[PDB]
Amino acid sequence: KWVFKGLAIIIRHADRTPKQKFKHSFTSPIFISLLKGHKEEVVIRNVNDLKIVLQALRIALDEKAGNPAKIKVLANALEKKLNFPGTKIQLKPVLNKENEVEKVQFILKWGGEPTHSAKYQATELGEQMRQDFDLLNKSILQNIKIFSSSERRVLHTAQYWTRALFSDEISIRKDLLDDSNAAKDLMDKVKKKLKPLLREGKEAPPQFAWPSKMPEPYLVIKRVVELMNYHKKIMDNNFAKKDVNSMQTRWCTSEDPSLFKERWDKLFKEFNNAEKVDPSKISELYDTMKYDALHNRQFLENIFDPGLPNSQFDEPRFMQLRELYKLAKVLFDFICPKEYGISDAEKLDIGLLTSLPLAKQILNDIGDMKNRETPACVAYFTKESHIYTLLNIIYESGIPMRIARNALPELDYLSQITFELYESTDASGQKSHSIRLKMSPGCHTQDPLDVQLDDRHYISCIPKISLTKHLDMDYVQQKLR
Ligand SMILES: [Zn+2]
Repeated sequence: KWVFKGLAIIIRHADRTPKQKFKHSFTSPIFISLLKGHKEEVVIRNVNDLKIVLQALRIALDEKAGNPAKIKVLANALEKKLNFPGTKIQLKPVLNKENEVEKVQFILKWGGEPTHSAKYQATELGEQMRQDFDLLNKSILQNIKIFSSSERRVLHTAQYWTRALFSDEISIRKDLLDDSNAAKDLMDKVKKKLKPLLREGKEAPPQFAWPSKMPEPYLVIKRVVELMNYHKKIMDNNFAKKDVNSMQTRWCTSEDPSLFKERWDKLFKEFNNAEKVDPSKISELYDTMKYDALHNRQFLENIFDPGLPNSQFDEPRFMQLRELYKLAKVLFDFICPKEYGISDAEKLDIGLLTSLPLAKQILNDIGDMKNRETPACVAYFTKESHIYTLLNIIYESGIPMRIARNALPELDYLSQITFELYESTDASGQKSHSIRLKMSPGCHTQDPLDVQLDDRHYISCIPKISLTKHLDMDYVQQKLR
């Protein structure tokens, strides 16, 4: 009994590669010479300079006086990832009592780029929106307005979505879609509140987005470490016995078995002591699990295959792995939502400091759509943080909800929040108009180890679900402001 009139949709960026960093210190003169005489931190991101550094590793490897083992991994890492935007080196010198550089800290950082699957996710979404729009009212395509944050991965999703939907049509708005240092500090302080939750014997007293079936967070964290120590030994055994270069026929993003080993070697180090697991590193583990389960399932299966008794993770042999996945999901679903505030006031305070501008703009867009007889649509592409915080504003506004905050699925890549505007169709004029809120968790799956994947390593987007029913326009604007 309602005719569509407009949509304000906020969309999260598409799939991206995990951020990764290798750290070690060297004292050999060849390593010190790379500083070019500088006695402070030096950052190298020019591809020309990265090639120069790369050659140094080949020369340093010729001489085993230094640590050749670290040179071997670093050289491959540098050459594979120096071709990627965002790959960088940080050189932190260490000065002795005579202001002489005796050793330099070599930090190689890379990752965080949108995967080759990102274009497909955004492209599919843009086409669907064009399809849906061309069926409701073709004039809406004539009234599309797109914004994006400054981050490359966000604009990347915005660009491909806009191309698929159809002079930069995307208008970068830092004030609305970009992060603020004040709020990120608050999220960090909330992060400091998360450390005790996993330690000692807390029993998630409030909802804390925690499954009732699961034991204490300190018991769950303890079991995960046991599984990690289990699989790392399986990995080592499989490295020692099997041909690792033949465990997967396809490698994307310039990855190879060595870089794969490095990701997990770091994670295994961070997940070898339950009483030391850092809550911020729980989110790190889960992100790597999604990536490999999407882009490196073949290698993942064989490198963690516990062997035969004597093409899928569905075996009692692979039971230790599925439980590890389930336990990681639980911990990720109990930490990440709470990084944006644990208490309603914190969830609210973080909610406003981050998404106060975006919330105002959405109301204005709906105001425009109502006053303008022509339906329209406005899309905002933002990072993951704004989605949670804006969602917090929605819940903390007291608006009647159709779905509980805890019951909401993970806000994965291409997660969407919609403010669909309609008209109240009756037999009397002057329709009262109505607003309906819907959400989509994006390209997310509940069974990463059972989903059938293509060579493109891509997951379809979950359809939107209604957070509310058709609610009075003026009423929805008053609750928010
Ligand atoms: Zn891939």
